Amino acid sequence: GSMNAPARAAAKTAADALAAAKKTAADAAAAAAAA
Repeated sequence: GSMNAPARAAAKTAADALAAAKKTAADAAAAAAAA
């Protein structure tokens, strides 16, 4: 059980919200290259 199944679904919402900010973090790099 390398990946935790219960935790995956539970913390999913937290990861979802953080993916919003992580998007901009990656975007700052990507948009600085592909411009």
